[PDB]
Amino acid sequence: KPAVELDRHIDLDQAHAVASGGARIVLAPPARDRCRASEARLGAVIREARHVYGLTTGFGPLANRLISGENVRTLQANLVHHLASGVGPVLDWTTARAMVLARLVSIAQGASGASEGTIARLIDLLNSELAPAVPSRGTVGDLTPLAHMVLCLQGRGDFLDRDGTRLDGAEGLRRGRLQPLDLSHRDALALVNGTSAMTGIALVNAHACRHLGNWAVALTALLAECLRGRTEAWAAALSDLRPHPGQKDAAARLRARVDGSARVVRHVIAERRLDAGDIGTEPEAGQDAYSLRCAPQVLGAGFDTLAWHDRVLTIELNAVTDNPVFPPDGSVPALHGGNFMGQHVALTSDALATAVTVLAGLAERQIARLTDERLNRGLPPFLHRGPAGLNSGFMGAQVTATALLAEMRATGPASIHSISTNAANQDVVSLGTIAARLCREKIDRWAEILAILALCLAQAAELRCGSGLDGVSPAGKKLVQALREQFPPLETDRPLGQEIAALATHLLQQSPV
Amino acid sequence: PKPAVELDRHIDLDQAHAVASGGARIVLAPPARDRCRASEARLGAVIREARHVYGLTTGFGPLANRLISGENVRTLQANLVHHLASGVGPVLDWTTARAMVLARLVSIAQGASGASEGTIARLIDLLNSELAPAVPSRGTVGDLTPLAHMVLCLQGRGDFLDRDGTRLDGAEGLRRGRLQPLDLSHRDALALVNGTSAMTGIALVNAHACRHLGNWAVALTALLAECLRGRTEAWAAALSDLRPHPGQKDAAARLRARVDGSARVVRHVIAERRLDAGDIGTEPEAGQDAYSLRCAPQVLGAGFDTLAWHDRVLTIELNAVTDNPVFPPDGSVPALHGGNFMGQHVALTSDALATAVTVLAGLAERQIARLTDERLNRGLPPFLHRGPAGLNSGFMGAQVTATALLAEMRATGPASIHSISTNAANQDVVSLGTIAARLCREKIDRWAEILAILALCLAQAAELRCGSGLDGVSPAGKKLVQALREQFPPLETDRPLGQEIAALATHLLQQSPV
Amino acid sequence: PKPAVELDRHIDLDQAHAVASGGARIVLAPPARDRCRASEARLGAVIREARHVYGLTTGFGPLANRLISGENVRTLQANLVHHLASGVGPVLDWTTARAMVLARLVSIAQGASGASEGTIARLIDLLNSELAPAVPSRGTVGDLTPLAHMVLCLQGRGDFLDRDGTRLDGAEGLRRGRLQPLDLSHRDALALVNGTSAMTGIALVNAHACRHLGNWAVALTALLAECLRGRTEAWAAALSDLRPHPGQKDAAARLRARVDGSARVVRHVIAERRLDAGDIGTEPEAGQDAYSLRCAPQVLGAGFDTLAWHDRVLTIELNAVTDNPVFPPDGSVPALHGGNFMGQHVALTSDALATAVTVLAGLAERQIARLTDERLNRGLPPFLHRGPAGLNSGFMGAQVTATALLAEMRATGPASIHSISTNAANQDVVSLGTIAARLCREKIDRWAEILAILALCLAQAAELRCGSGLDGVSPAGKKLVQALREQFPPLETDRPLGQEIAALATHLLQQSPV
Ligand SMILES: O=C(O)/C=C/c1ccc(O)cc1
Ligand SMILES: O=C(O)/C=C/c1ccc(O)cc1
Ligand SMILES: O=C(O)/C=C/c1ccc(O)cc1
Repeated sequence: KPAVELDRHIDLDQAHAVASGGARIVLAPPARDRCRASEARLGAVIREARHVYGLTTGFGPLANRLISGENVRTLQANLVHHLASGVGPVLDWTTARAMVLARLVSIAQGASGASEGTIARLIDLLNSELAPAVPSRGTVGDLTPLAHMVLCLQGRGDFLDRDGTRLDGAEGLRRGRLQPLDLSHRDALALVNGTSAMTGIALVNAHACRHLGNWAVALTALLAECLRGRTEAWAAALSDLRPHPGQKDAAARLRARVDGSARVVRHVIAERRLDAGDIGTEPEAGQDAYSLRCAPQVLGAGFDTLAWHDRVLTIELNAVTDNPVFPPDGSVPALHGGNFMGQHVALTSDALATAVTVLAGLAERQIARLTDERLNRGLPPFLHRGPAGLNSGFMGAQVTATALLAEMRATGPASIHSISTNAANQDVVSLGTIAARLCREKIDRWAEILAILALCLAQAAELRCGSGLDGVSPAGKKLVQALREQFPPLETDRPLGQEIAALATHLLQQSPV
Repeated sequence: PKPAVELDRHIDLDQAHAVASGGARIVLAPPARDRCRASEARLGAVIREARHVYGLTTGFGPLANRLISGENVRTLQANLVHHLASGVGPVLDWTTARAMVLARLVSIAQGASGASEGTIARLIDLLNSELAPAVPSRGTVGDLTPLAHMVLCLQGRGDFLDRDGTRLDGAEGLRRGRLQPLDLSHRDALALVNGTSAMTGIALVNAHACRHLGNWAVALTALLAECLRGRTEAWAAALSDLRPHPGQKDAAARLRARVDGSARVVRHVIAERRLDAGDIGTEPEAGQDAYSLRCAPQVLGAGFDTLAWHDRVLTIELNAVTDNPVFPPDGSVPALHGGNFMGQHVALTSDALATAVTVLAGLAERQIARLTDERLNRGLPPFLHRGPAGLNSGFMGAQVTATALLAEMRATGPASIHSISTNAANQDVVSLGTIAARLCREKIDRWAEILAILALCLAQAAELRCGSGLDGVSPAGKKLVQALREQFPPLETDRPLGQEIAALATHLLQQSPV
Repeated sequence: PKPAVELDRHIDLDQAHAVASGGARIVLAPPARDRCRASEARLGAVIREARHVYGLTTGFGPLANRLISGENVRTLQANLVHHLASGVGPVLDWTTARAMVLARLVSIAQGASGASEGTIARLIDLLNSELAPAVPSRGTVGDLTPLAHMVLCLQGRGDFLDRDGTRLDGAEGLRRGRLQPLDLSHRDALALVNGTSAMTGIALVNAHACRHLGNWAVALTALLAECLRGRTEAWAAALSDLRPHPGQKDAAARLRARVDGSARVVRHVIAERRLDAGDIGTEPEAGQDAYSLRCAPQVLGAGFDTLAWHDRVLTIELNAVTDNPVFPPDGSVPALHGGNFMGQHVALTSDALATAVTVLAGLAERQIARLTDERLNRGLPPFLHRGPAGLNSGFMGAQVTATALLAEMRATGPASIHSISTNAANQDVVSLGTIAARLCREKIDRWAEILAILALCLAQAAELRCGSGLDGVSPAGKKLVQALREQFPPLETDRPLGQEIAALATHLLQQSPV
């Protein structure tokens, strides 16, 4: 199993690898040294009785109640207690671990004061096959979910195995070989702080979107091979005229997908010189409908949105979103501010959510065109096999895709719903965790719509080019053959619900390569 | 000596707005003029050779399978403008309409549209005049309809707008502005009715307005701290470094600068204080401010980063060729057919910026709600009234009005998610970018009104807290209040504020506090 | 001989619109005049007895804890109107502003507001004039602000509007309308600045508009069936009886009536046909129409039931007393303090109606989308063009415009869910009913434009299918097309349709196809 050495910076791929259990995690010596130095600084702050939130004060508006050193253990224990008011389905295994990792990366910068033991508890969890069982709702953007995490790590909360099966606190510590979290150093705020939950949810969203984006491209390409699509619309020259990075990338990836294909139309229409005799109505127009012709532009805009989201998220993931914080340079004993305000993830998650809904709509319209006997240039209605009428093929699945898209559209941005709370102390809140969660739901819906499109295209390719897929590009052939290893052709109507669900799960974790 | 913007290949957003607003004249650089002349020649050849090209030898949309004889091209393109002129709704404002014209011009200047010298000159003339075409704001799915209306205007068959929004009939417009009627005899109509000009023009005006409102958001947040004994340590650079989002670092830096020299803010780092047994108890105030002050860098910062992304994308779009079909300058092929007119980029960025604006307007609204609350404003009069309490309510009405404006902003969401297959299913996916840009503009206008209310409240609060002399107020804060007081008197007794709010809002959208 | 509406206690929605639109004068019935005179006296007694009453012996909002001495009440109420005049945004249109005035009047007529005879006369005089107060549309969280602006107008300190929307200053309004300046010396200002008058006025105008648009939605659906050989069995009464929703039953019955006498629709019940062995195979067409025709009763019906609910609630609101405080006519107590001003009823019904309007607008848009599609319109020209195809595109632009208008409608959601605590947390929950009603109105306007496009398309389609003589077309269908053709010529060749769409839309909102 590969290992990710965490020093100061970790990229999104490395983060997902650790969160997903694909890689172990190790704290590099430099990071351990910085953290040990921060641990010492917290010790000094405490010995000096400096006025520091959480060390000598109550919480929120109650910070005006100063606390004596002898009562800090109780203080921080009750912090975790009152914050554990979360409700709703627990975060999935990968996401909960991504949250744990997000808190760890912040701590690794060396300004949180976390003790070596506390850090070890986070590392141990990530190297185990377990995840804390944390409720998904309750935060306005992430004290509540992190408090639940703390309780779990103390053996006072459930754990999740890779399959999602729940284990009680005691069993989790035993099975994962985890030691109970001990906060005797008064470093509880190093664990209950920042934007860890929304950041964890967001990095999982990022990974899923990369794979779905690859599928969106690969299916658009296969669509072209099933409907005699025109490749000139995907020409590099057009990209150069409207140089959006995401568009250029999309167009390039589309051209690569259909390289070697004999099923697409490559002629440049303007090369044709017309004669008087040609004047009249031709069978087909010289350009395709937008679901093919404008794929670079639509996909590209979505890709540029994801690029922005990922740039912002990379900074957030590697930042210290803690409050208070302890300056490594020792300029002041501690700083008090609001780096826990998750507005960055809130806004990027909302923007990505819109992009996902837009790209899902493209896929949905691609299915709608491919299955329409009036628009699919000669293919069977709904790509059925067997006697028509007696069989409807993908007619149900097509409507299901529309249903999934319509549902996605009903939910909008989470960020615009800030409500003054906490006795007006938190008079503005980010709702970033909700934003990231709403984006995740759309991503899941998009995966299902793409799954339906994938199943439709495997059938359409065979109906158009025969089981041998004559004229189909090497990439298209590889994709269909891969699908057919687990999903049989539709020779007669059958229930597709379970296959759609199974395929969607795959699309979210792997690309067509 | 009005400034001049020489257009060649690239033009930045500030230059673009200078031309659209009439602050600068525009000229086509010699290299651009030559590239355009070369493209003009290519179109001529394409037509002479009877090449199969959309709009030159074919119908439009799904009717493109209907080929057209060269003898009827004049009619073909004339009816294109005719059938597309189905727009409705209020006309785009003067600056925005001109921004659309500019956006089409910049695309043409790249030299791949085949536009004739006369056509280009007609666009430049409009931009150098004091006029703007009167074009309906609704009708496009993202921008043939508004552009077709523009064409009719430039032909004297449509109204024009003066800087005030007053309409002039076509003939009067060409006359007053010394504009020659647009002549499409060269069959270059597709150079004018194409691309994402409308949404791009609307968005470039949005970008400019947001820069100014962002500056007011920072300046007012700073003045708020001076009126509520705000703590500056939350805006420390060290915190920005720990969470290095560019927008946040900038917001914090600008906030610190605004209060530089102030004796009204609390600058002590609370952690420097060493506590002893006698300190253990309940203090009057907590050691940190409520989020509307403490988290300003993070909230404003996220908004600024969204605007930064919006502008990066918009800059590329403005300087791109969103035409279809296009005529490659290298001459590799007679023409290319694709979909560079799909405005998904402006659609998604406008929607993202709209959300950011709603979030920042919410911050300003909560700042007003805190400042005017006698239980939260640390000693200031309820609703900052003057005169006997009760008999006077001060800004009580204005405060509720700010909330009402914010609530309305929240009712409208992203435009992009509503794509609907249309044009006989040929345009099965559409961007709705023009709608997206327009919805963002509306929120920007509401944000300006909310900031205007906050500004008027702060001018009053500063005097109530520090005396008419503003003792202890920062140099920047003093200058801002003094400037406001030049046109907006103190509220000594209750009076209608509606007109003043609207007047100030107009100002905030065009100038920053300096 | 201008009709007259005599107000006593109850007025229906039609009478209300008749007065608001100036189609009828308004007179106060003898019993209403007496109830009001008695209430006026009760207000006098409350003041004489120094009863603890909001607005008479107290400040406003959270400032009500500040008690006021009788000698300062004139000033108290004057500043109330002053601080509340913080409205911004475009003014309410002539009819809607008058509807607001009427709403306040009807509440007062119940005799629990204490309004003096003069105050009542000022409202009546305004309604019987050709003017309306010029009132900003934004500023209320749900309607003190718009009503305060109304008060200023009636005192000659605010603008007025003529039927065309042209603005007149305060002096000119009082002069031209032959109105007396409003005098609040009786300390009855709270009888004018109170309740839900603005949202109720906006909503009642919405109700009238929806009735007409609904009639057009039915008429055009029927004409669509005559243009596409629609099957009438889907509109049979038997189906309505099996699923007894009132709105659906009514929709089906109105549809059948519209096509009565038509020889262009298919009336054969498919199940009557017995199939033989040689019938098995693929028929040209399916035995049932697409949903835009087959499910018209169900879709239109659900919208009609929503409007019915909206109207039932609105009727109660219009004829209710939404004031605070109130003076019990039964003399049980001097006054009651509560929250009848909370416009949650109009907020929720406006939001529900807005959704229904968007759904029905969607139906019309899809009907246009089907009718103009050569692959779906059963033999009609692509986009219903005349003249050579390609060279002409007909309604291709208008069809896209319809889609764009619908997409914009969808971007805005319910206003009610955005309640934000305001007024120093005193108004911790607000209705936003005024905003809700306004958002619904905008959707209604978009719906009218979409229906206008459909109407123009259908007139053309009817002539293309049945010839200029409309052979086989029902009497109702013929009347509608002929009526349209008196003002809107056929589209024999492509031409700008924007102005015609807008003109027709204006007509559809005020008159039904009869
Ligand atoms: O203002 C802060 O830094 C603290 C906020 C807070 C709000 C609710 C809690 O349950 C804990 C902390
Ligand atoms: O597919 C295209 O390139 C053309 C689309 C189009 C749609 C509606 C119009 O009115 C004109 C062009
Ligand atoms: O609570 C009330 O009845 C008064 C509310 C109110 C709020 C804002 C105003 O400007 C006037 C009255």
